[PDB]
Amino acid sequence: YDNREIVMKYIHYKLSQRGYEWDAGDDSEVVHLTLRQAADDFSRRYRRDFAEMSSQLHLTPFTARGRFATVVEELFRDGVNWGRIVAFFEFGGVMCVESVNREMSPLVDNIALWMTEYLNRHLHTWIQDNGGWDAFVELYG
Ligand SMILES: CC1(C)CCC(CN2CCN(c3ccc(C(=O)NS(=O)(=O)c4ccc(NCC5CCOCC5)c([N+](=O)[O-])c4)c(Oc4cnc5[nH]ccc5c4)c3)CC2)=C(c2ccc(Cl)cc2)C1
Repeated sequence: YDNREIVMKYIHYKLSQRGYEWDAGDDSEVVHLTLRQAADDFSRRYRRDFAEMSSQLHLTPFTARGRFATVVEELFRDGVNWGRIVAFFEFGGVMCVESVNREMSPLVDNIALWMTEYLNRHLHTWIQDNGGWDAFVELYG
């Protein structure tokens, strides 16, 4: 599977669903559909967390990378599982929405890059060794 495509299709779905434009996301698919529905379910179960995160990020172009790294380290500090990976995608979405809300749309390209590099380097071994995206689809698809 393709981590860049998974990130691109997720961020495009989340932003387009809420009326936000991301030019670079303008457009195997059972993975995208499964992640979409898992993420939407996560968002519904933890709306209060979705709301507190959006209201406190306080992004600027120079602090965006540090805010992303700080949250993602805390998310995986106790270990990785599929639910924390889904939460990682939803947090990336929140970062992208808040970037546009604060007139920093170019930051969406950076956030998508950071998310991809994170799957490619930090989370890669865990995802592969726990069955890859195919296991994720079999468990939650
Ligand atoms: C600084 C911070 C670190 C502070 C903390 C927080 C917020 N926290 C993050 C961690 N969190 C977690 C973590 C793990 C799990 C879990 O059970 N893990 S699990 O057992 O592996 C699994 C279990 C079920 C499914 N799927 C169900 C299917 C049912 C049928 O429909 C399809 C889906 C999956 N799965 O992967 O799909 C995997 C979980 O519970 C659930 C429950 N329901 C879920 N539905 C989808 C995912 C999911 C997880 C919730 C709780 C909220 C921060 C925060 C804030 C805002 C944003 Cl925006 C983000 C983060 C920041």
